[PDB]
Amino acid sequence: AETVESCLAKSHTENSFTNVWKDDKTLDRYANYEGCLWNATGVVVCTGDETQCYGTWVPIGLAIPSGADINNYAGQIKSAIESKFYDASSYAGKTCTLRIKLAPDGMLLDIKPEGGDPALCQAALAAAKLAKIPKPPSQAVYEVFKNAPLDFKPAA
Repeated sequence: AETVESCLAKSHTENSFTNVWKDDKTLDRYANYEGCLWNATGVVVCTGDETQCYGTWVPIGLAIPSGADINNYAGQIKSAIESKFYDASSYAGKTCTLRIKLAPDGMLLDIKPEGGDPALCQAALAAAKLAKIPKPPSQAVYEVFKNAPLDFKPAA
């Protein structure tokens, strides 16, 4: 078994988890993996149903009591948008949740804030509008992300 203190020492990981749940207050997204509790940070890209999310995952203590093509394209959307958020640490401590509109093209049709800090939400919109999102690898994967939820939760 892990201790709370061994968990907090694990390395951050870039990946997606399934069985994700949200805190509709903090707007935090969490997951249990290998006996630790993880929180999704940076830019976070979820499937339309918000069960599977790709983010920069950070451990915050002990756990609380297609397939590869989906995980891969979510990673590509995250990198395309987060690489344009040049001054993320200026919003450390803030969150914004947004929703996108994607074309089969990979073109960003639209993006809209849905909640969180107003100055971070405006910076997130500007970063997303600069992004060059690759084309989806398949119509099936496009349908999965064509209306995806996106969070920004920047680090210190």
